[PDB]
Amino acid sequence: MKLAILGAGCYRTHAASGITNFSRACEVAEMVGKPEIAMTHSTITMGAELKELAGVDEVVVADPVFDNQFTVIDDFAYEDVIEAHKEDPEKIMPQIREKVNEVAKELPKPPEGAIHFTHPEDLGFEITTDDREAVADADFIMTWFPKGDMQPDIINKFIDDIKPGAIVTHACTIPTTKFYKIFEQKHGDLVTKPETLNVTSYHPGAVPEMKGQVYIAEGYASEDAIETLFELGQKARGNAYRLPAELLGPVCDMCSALTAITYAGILSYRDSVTQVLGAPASFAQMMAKESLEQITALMEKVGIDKMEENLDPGALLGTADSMNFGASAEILPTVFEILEKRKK
Amino acid sequence: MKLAILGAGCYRTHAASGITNFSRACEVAEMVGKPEIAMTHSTITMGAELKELAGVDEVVVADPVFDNQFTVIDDFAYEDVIEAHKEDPEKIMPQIREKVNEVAKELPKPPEGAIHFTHPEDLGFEITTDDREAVADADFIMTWFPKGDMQPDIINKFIDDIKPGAIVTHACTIPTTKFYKIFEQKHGDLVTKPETLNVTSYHPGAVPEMKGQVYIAEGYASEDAIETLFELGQKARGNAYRLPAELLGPVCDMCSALTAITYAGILSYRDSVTQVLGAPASFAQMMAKESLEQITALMEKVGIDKMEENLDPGALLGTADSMNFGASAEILPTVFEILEKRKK
Ligand SMILES: C=Nc1ccc2ccccc2c1
Ligand SMILES: C=Nc1ccc2ccccc2c1
Repeated sequence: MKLAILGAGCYRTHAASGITNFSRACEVAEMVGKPEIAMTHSTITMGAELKELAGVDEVVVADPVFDNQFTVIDDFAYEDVIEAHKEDPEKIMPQIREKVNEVAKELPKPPEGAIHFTHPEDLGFEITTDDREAVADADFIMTWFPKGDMQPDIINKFIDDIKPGAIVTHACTIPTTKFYKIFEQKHGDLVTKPETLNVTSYHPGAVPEMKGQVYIAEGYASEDAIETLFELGQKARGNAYRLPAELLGPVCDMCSALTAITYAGILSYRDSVTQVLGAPASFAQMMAKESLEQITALMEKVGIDKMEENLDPGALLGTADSMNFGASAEILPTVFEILEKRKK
Repeated sequence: MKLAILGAGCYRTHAASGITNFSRACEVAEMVGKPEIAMTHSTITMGAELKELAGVDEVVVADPVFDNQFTVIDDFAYEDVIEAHKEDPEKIMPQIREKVNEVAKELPKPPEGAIHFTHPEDLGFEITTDDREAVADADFIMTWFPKGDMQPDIINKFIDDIKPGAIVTHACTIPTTKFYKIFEQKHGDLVTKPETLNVTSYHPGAVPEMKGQVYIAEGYASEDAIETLFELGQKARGNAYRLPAELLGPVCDMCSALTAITYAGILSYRDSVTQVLGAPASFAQMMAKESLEQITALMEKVGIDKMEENLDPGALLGTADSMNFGASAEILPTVFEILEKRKK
């Protein structure tokens, strides 16, 4: 099958963040015996994995940067990188960071400049500057575009060239519904039928060269298209997660912490009620819904910064202690210490 | 101020639960050099507190049980109970429970029979069988009635005898909204003016003889009445919490566990965001609202029992770990262990 990668990515913000490495990229370099994979990033890593682990035959990358200032940094041997990532990546990440930052001081931002350590040509990818050319006959279009208002402008060029029923994906840079609405603008066209498109995500939830994982939004694509993507993603990325589009943000953005805490709570609370009190799941859910909705309404009513002045965190200490059994016993003692520090 | 306690309570369910003791009652009994307080329960404990610690000299208790089988168990000395609660209450609670269970086997339920260990008369309360008599001229009416359809029937018998502006409270046996709707039925009465009533809660969120705490619902009483009840409650019960009526249930009922976990989550998340990313509280709130609303809607959508088939608990491990800093570091490691156990 034909995969069109639209957007190669730039390394500058990964380096500037100060906290990323190539753990995943190094990992798959070893898996396939190809050291140059070790220093791929972004969409080039994910393309390497789909070609070399999932068996996707043809891969094109389209980016205007190729014909502009596409810089490959050849300072670091692939093998020294692969090496340091066995023991400790922080032996080598600082200098890589340092070098990228110096080059990024003067280099224009994408699509005028981009920083890479392995050229996608060395990986056996077709490279192109024409989006429209890249998407003709693609079954799987992986978009990786800048955040904000340029995406509709970028997409509207090649949307008519998109093969009917193709899988079309986005990453961290746009929410699914906003990505969908761009295709939805054109629903009614009989010649290519964009209503037949399977719109979803291939969102890494982290820089792809660092963590082997992908997140696949459900709600727009057909079930078949989701299963296929999930299968490819499981083989390519190692860990795949399919989930409602409406939960992609809550799961992947800064609020992931709150979504984790709350979901752990719900599951633990549910199990304590069904296993220990022996009530039906519905009784748990009816209690949980009122509890979730009301704490949420409080926050909205008074402001997240003013909740304590309205609900003393200590209020929960002398009531929740009697729910400290079953699966809730795993989390409640940690919650009591927190509530304890914050009580009036 | 005249306090009218309506309903003395029965010990049977406290004993039968196997997990209550007299720690609070013993503590006040010691505070005031009055051993008989040690084995009070329910409303008698709270009226003893109000009188001995909060200066409420005038206390009437009304309950039809007084003319029925009001049964006082004299098998246990107060001084031994007080003794046992200093180090370990379980050295005396089992025999107390055994005796209560025995007597309860045959004794009819309230208001036909009730089990106490100290008669409210021994604490210098007026005792009566006439609710109408008790509420006449009362400033604070504390109701303590059976769960369900009888409360309206009980209330309508004396609602016209209620001093305008009086503070009227309920505890665990009825939601604030339903309590308030009873009085709302009589709105527009020219002489009794029930619209002036200050309706709220005096809810111990536990059996009051065990725990020194009270939860006071806001939304239906004046600011002044809440303030007054709060000050009285703090003196009498030791800990007082005033909160929106809409949170009474989430805080005090079986979902208290989930409200605790979520609230701790929201607070930790907020701090990790504001103290370590430097963003306004509104930026954290926006994120928090989407996350809470969407996890809640997934639960309602697929069922609490089927959440894991739609969102792999493991999905959160590869994203939320980026947020494991600041206050969220206090709770996240525990949450990671739980989600790890539960992943697909
Ligand atoms: C494209 N940048 C990123 C980098 C790290 C991330 C970590 C969690 C979620 C989105 C992210 C986006
Ligand atoms: C009247 N019974 C109870 C006893 C314990 C409780 C604990 C928490 C909430 C309500 C409760 C009601």
